[PDB]
Amino acid sequence: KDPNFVHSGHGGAVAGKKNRTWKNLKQILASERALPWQLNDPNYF
DNA sequence: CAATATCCCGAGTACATGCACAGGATGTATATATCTGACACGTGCCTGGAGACTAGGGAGTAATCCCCTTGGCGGTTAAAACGCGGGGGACAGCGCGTACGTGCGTTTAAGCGGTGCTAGAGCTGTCTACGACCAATTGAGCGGCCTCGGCA
Repeated sequence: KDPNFVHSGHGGAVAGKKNRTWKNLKQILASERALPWQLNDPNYF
């Protein structure tokens, strides 16, 4: 009936005290600024 | 002496208190723990002692009238007591906050290595501030010149 029930653990706060569902957008972006971008590349920031 | 008042004693009066009860949360109890700091050891400083001397101050006195102190002052209200007004006092209910419980997830503490901020260094090296002295100013009091009011 329903599409699925054995849903995967994508990243929620089961394993520790950290923020509940997932990182906020600012924290995501702080991890995107680490990548090997080059001077012509489109981006979100 | 009369009068308003405080004091005192017994009847009658709700509930307050001290108690008994169920039960729950925490104080105990044991074992373990490192580490606070106790204790022991010297380090080196100032707290103290101890002298010589001036000059600042302190103590003393003398003279005295300022200020306090007192009496007697004249003037007006806080108190006394009453009349007199409204206002502090005793019940019915709403629902809003406070509490309290749930699951909310933010941040701190800790232990990590790196490093630059600060706080003890100088004779730093001077020179603001510290006396030292001079000079200006105002004010006050004392002489001295000059119109006029009461007296011969």
